[PDB]
Amino acid sequence: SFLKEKLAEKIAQHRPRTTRLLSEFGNVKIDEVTISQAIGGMRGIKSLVTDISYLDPEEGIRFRGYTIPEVLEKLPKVPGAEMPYVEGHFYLLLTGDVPTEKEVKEVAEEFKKRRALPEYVKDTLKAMPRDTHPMTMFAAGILAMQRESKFAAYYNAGKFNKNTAWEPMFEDAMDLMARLPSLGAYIYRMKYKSDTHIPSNPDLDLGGDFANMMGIDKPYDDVARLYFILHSDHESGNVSAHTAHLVASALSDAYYAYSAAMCGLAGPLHGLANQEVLKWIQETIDKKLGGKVPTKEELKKFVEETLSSGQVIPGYGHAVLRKTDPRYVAQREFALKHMPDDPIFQVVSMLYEVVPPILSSLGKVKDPWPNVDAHSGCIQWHYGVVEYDFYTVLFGIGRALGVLANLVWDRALGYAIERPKSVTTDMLEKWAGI
Amino acid sequence: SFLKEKLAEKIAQHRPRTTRLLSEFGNVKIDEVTISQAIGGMRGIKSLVTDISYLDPEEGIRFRGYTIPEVLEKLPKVPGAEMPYVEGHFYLLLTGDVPTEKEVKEVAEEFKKRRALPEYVKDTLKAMPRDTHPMTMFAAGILAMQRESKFAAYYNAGKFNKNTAWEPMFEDAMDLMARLPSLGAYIYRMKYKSDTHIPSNPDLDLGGDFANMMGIDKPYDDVARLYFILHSDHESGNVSAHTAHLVASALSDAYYAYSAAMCGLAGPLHGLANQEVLKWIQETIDKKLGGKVPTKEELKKFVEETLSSGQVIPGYGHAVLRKTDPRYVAQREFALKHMPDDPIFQVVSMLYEVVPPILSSLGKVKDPWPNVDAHSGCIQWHYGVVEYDFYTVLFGIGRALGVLANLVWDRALGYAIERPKSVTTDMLEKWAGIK
Amino acid sequence: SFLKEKLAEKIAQHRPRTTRLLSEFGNVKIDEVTISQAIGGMRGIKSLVTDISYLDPEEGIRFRGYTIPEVLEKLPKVPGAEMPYVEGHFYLLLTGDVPTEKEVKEVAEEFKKRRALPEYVKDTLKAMPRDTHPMTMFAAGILAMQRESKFAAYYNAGKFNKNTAWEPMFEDAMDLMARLPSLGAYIYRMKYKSDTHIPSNPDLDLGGDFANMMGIDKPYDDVARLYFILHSDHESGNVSAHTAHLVASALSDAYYAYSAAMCGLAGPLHGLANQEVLKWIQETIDKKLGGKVPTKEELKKFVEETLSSGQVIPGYGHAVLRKTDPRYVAQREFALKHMPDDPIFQVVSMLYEVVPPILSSLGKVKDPWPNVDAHSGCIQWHYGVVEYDFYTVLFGIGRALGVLANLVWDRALGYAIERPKSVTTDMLEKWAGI
Amino acid sequence: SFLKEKLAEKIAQHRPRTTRLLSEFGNVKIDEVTISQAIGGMRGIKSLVTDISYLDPEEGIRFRGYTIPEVLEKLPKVPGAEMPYVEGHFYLLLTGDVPTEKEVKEVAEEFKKRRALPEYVKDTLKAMPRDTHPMTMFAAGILAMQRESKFAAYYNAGKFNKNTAWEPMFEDAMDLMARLPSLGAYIYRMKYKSDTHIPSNPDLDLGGDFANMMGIDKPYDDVARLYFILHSDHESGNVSAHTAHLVASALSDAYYAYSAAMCGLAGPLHGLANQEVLKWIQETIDKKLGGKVPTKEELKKFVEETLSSGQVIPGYGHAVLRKTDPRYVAQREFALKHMPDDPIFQVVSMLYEVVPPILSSLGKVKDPWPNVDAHSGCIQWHYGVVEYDFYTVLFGIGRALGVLANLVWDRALGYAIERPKSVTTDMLEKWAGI
Repeated sequence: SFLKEKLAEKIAQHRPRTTRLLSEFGNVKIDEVTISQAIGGMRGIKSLVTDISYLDPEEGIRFRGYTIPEVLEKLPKVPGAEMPYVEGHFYLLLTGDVPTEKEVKEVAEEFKKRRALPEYVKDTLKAMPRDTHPMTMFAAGILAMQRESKFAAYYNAGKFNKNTAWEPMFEDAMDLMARLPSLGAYIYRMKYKSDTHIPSNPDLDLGGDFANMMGIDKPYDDVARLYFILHSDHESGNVSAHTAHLVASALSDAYYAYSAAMCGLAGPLHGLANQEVLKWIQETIDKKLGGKVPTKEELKKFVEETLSSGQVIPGYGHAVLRKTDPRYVAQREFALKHMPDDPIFQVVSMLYEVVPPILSSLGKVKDPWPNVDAHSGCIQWHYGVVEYDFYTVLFGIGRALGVLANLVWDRALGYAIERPKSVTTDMLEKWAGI
Repeated sequence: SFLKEKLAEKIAQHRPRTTRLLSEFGNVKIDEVTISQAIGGMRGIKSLVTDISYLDPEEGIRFRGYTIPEVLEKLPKVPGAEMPYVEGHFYLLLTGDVPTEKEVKEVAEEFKKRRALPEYVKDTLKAMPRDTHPMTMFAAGILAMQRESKFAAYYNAGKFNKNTAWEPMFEDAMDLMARLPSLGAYIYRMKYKSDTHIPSNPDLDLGGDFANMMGIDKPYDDVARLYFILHSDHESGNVSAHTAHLVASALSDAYYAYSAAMCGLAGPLHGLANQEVLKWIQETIDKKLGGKVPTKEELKKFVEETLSSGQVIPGYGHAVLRKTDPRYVAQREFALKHMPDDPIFQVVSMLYEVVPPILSSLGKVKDPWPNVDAHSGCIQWHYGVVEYDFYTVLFGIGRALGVLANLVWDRALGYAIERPKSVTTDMLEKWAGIK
Repeated sequence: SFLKEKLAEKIAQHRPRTTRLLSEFGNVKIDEVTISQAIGGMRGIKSLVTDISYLDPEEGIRFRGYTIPEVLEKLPKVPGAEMPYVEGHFYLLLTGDVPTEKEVKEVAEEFKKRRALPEYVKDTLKAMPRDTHPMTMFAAGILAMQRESKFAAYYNAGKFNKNTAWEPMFEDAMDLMARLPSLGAYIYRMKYKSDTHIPSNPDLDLGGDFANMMGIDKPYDDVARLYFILHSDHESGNVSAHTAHLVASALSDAYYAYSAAMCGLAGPLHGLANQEVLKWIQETIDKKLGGKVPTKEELKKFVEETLSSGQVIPGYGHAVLRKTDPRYVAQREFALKHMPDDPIFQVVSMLYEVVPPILSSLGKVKDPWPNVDAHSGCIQWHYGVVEYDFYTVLFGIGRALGVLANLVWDRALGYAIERPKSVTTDMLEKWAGI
Repeated sequence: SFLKEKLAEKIAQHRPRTTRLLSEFGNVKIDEVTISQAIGGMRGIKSLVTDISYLDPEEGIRFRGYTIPEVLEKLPKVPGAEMPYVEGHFYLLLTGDVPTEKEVKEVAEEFKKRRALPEYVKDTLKAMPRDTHPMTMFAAGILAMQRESKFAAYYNAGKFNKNTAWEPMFEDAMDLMARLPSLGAYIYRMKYKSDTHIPSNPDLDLGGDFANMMGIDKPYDDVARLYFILHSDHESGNVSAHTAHLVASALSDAYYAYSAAMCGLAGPLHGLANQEVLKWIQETIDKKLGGKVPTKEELKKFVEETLSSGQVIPGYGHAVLRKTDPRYVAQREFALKHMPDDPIFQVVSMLYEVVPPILSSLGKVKDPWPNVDAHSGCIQWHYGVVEYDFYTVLFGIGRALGVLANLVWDRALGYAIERPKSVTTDMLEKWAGI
């Protein structure tokens, strides 16, 4: 395919740069580790390499060098719609190049051929109790499809070649990515919409087909296209991306790797913020603000009182972000265009003005600003995706774009098994001088 | 005494030390990071803290301060058997104390009441195609039981408290550990023994009951006790244990964390060496040494041929170990005792002598010495576990002892979400000074 | 001593006989084929070889040289029961030796460890519609278990060897024979006893444990033991035994072979005469005799009127037998002892007196005597096995004793693929002169 | 225009022929039986009658009087395609007439109506472990559908009439024939193509719809159409057809009968040679000829070394053919047209030149010529059917065309239960004079 040939070019161009870094510059120091960081989840340690995306603490995320506004402007749109083909974003993440219309359409045609869900995935999901969390189902679905792994067949057949290993990884990535929105939709329908299902429409693009199978009309197609691209990657040190990278580093295939990643993304400190903001807003409109959009003043003192209590404002702060999330800003522009009179949005917006001043002064949070999780839910809710637990599956679908692109490159560049060294508490006391 | 009270005691003693390290000695440097290490999978970077086990490059694994000989010496033994209660090593990894007889039997009895598998686990495994890899089934079994997570229930009901979060994690760790041998045995029977199942026997310890459910006579009960204890932990930095830790650090429960771990352990660079060594040894006895135990001399030269011909000796070398793996030694001791005449073992025994000198002379492999995987298979094979892919599942059962003990402690000490920083190739080049 | 080594010795003795017959007397003629016989199902043609049993037209079946009375006399009995260990008859068919008590106890021990039904067999039976006929369920259960075939794995792994092939076959025969009663019982329970199952008792013999699992008290254990022994074999030329031989002659394993055999045994001209007889007797009692035992003379006229109005007496006549079936006589001895006052048995008994005189007089029926099917039903009904369709499944369980012994020997003696030649009607018309 | 009415005409004018042979010429001798034949699987004994096809040792197979060039030439062709309607071939096997366009279309309409696979067949095949061999699955699928048997229901309801019985048998044959390619395809998808399914195209003929559901592009539709016709029958004496005839003879319905047939076709001595040839060629190319299309002389000496070493050349003998299989020749013509330069075909093509002279030179094999199995594999492989075990299922689909047409005729002519006589080894020894 044109995509695969383009990728093989980029790989041949990139490889000598990595080889040279190891050959001539291997011993150059880039960071230190303190006791604090060792106890505190490797916080800040520059110890991972990816070219898929880079998370500036100030400017936010860039995808292959591009800002979010650049991505959304440059990528070919789906004919009729506001937003890019998600396929074209995948193209970008894999190659580094913005695809032409022709190039995106090629990827779109190939996703259509790979989109069908194995019947045994449905069988497995029906055998798991219907009351299982949808992220458990989503991770199980991915894992069961490890049976189809081309990377795994290639290894087990003794065909492993370090120059070539990326190739079956790419095929697995294409297979898995094409299917993840059908898996997610199947889980949504089976749990929440009376277990009635809408057939994949073989003429729609990934995002459009996802909206179709979920059973949500236009413009949910664009909501999803936007959503998937914005969640696509946040460099490789976040828990889900890292988990995939780690597991993949042992030459586990992408089904094992992305299943594992979703076990991490299900974690309350990673995947749950979207819905916890939405809930706290809703619960705030209910109890505090008399059931309507308040005034800037009334809101002002609600936040001030919340903070002095000892309580926190959800969807604000981040472990790496220090300014306004540009993923937040794009969600905001979609809302402003499409649901300006939604009560929940209005509260979201006014939180935008009020909450930052009040805690850059308090100065207690390091990132006194909104992450994307402050804006995602109100848009989902608006279109009737009310099933909070499910929001993380949407994240799961989105994040596969970057993560699976990352696993192809990990393999392209022959990155080694990730295996840091442990130390004991006693050893830490030794170094500290106790 | 009661395991959970004993653990609370240890948690209350341990917590001040961690606090003091962060409060007064935060910024003490313990290591550096180079370009080579960022590219090379964090190799050698000291950036993980666990007290369960510690891997010494020269001396090997120590569990809670103890070497393997000490562990096998001090842990109370199953009446009528060679090896310790697997339950007593769990007690050790959790508490730091060698259990008395009272204490181990309390764990043994508590596991007995937590052994039975949810029936939907069997339903789920049957719905997965039967030609699914055993490790895929093993990870899925674990994952489906996240429906039962007490930690998840605790969190989702709003009860998360930093001081007490370890308690539901403990309950899940006890629930899961108790079941993993039955889940593995289910998978072994369903795939490889015509799908007939031998019920759990509640008068048997974990390891005895494992051999029972697998359908294998004595001394496979001890083979299993020893294997699981040997494979129980290898500090936190190995891929499987690290994956559990990473995932749970986002406050994902143990079912999510341990399923993710087995996704990593299924990897060829992590979980396959046992069966690759064995296949190699069998393929060598056949097509290279005339279906026979060779002479020390012929093997000496066969090895030299293989290396120079551009290949590797499997089950030799390690990322962290730099001398003989004492897990290998404990396996060798078992084999010398119980199968001295087994032809495969003889080659394994002979390789022990021949290979380290040759590898060392070449000065290529930093660990010219064997790891456990060099030894585990001839033992499994001997007793009739011929199903190579299932060896990794034996590994998964064992490795849960330390990983789950570690997750309890991660939550006890409130260890933060693991979130290192990525950098790009362009950034490395900048720092390399080549603009 | 141990069965397999005894079988091995027997095989070593029999081989040179076979080898000599072929090297030296290959061209000796032993029969002809006529147009009548080509059209009429190879009737009477001497074209099969087996030593397990031999059907004598006048004297009936002999098992390994023994009559039925001799078999039931010499075979060791189950301690405290009337009838032999079914395991002991198996030993006899495999080896040609009456086993000692010690030798039968070794086969019984081995059957206890081979008895368990694979869980997927009952998954498959539940997926099949519950309204499926029990012989379809029976053949399917056997066929599913060909996944476990040691002979098939032996072949597939490239280990086929003229000399040793019988060894995997023996292993498969032991595995299958051990399970067949259990498969039968499961079908009985799942279809006709409300789908509640009674577990195997591991201290019971094949026969006793079959009755246990079926849910039927003593003496149905001896009913079974005797039933299975009487149905164990009828030379190799009957449809079911011949089907298994034919199929296995292509080196298909015993599961394929015995499943196909049950496809033949299900046929109305092979497997149904038991139930057809019983239904006929029960209709006869109710309508034609006012629900009451007739007199010898009342029945003699009923028989005559039935015959002379273009109907047959079911359970009399055979394709090969020409005298009273000794298997019928054995059922009768059991019924006389255990249920003499049974009305249905009283009609069966009188029919034995009255019918043969009348059939021989008319001189139309070449075997004016009963076969076993005239008698089996009234015993089964007496003990509450009323589910007519199931009776064939009992036949299947028993016939496997001789058929699986026969397959073991077929491969021991390297019997070639069975492949006769076909002709057309045109060619018969040419043979005949037109 | 109705097949059933035409078949009733053909049965009415055939029945007196059969009657007369029995009435007047029953005693004419057509063959002998020797010790060697009785021991050696009825080898060569003329003991079976069928009119569907006849295997001349020198001409090879004729279908209803016609040669393969004649069938392929005269049967109406599917529009747009190269090959005849498979449905047209079934019409020929049933009636003996080559169908008009109107006639074949009628049959194509009837299969379109009867083609749908029962959902419980899928249920059953899912509950059977996915690692079961596809032929075990194929045989189970057929077996499970005896639930639907018209013939069985007609018998069970007491309607059996020896003049009329061919009629529900025909209905079962049409039903089952229409469905077998959908069963095969389902098995192929669920085992080998990730358990995703391509729906039946109701506008396609049998062969075209098979290729559709398999997921293989034109021209595999013609490959299949040709494959199925070529494999359609090989008279009644081959193991699979014989097994079906035998079981059916006991008035077992076609589902029981064709299930049992596929148990025999699964056998290594009957169903595997396609696989076994193709593998041997592949292995030879790799191991023995350094991975290249060899010269005529390189291969000749390879054959000579293989043959003198006592190892055999697969796909070049037969128990009945004594000359080149015309089935082989039609495969060769197709490949000549459609895949000239295929390396595996090149080797097949050169083998056809080289092997026969060498083979007759030593004069040990009775048939020093190819059978169809020497050619089928390179064609399936060319088109991406690489799953060797599945090739026998293709065989099973094909062979049903002849076997089921035969079972209809068996019942039309009221052919009797097949039940030859067994003898013992002792009895062979007496006759020999030992």
